[PDB]
Amino acid sequence: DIYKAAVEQLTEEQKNEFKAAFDIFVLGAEDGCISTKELGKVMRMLGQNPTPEELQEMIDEVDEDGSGTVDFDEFLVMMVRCM
Ligand SMILES: C[C@H](CCC(=O)O)[C@H]1CC[C@H]2[C@@H]3CC[C@@H]4C[C@H](O)CC[C@]4(C)[C@H]3C[C@H](O)[C@]12C
Ligand SMILES: C[C@H](CCC(=O)O)[C@H]1CC[C@H]2[C@@H]3CC[C@@H]4C[C@H](O)CC[C@]4(C)[C@H]3C[C@H](O)[C@]12C
Repeated sequence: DIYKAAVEQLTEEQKNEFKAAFDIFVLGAEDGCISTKELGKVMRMLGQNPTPEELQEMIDEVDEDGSGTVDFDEFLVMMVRCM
């Protein structure tokens, strides 16, 4: 399909950046949360401009403990919502 060709068309630079981006994603959660900032940074590494407001919204809509971030259980609900 289209996404498979797209990833195949990535430069080697972009691929090493894409992998770093996931490394940083994982590093973010090592503290038990995923925040807007953490996600902003994964996005930058992917070459995109952060969309902090849209991220906070996605967080806020599942944020039941009022932390302003997502824990593991809130991240699961967030996950089923993107897809
Ligand atoms: C499948 C292509 C490779 C295409 C090719 O053969 O060049 C690669 C290139 C970049 C790869 C992604 C980079 C970030 C992630 C790293 C993780 O550790 C494993 C899953 C992810 C999401 C990767 C999945 C997959 O491995 C991708 C999409
Ligand atoms: C964890 C899964 C899938 C992980 C993956 O395949 O990289 C999903 C659920 C919510 C996803 C994030 C929200 C959208 C974000 C906007 C970008 O347009 C693509 C990457 C980001 C930062 C996403 C990273 C990652 O795609 C997440 C956290």
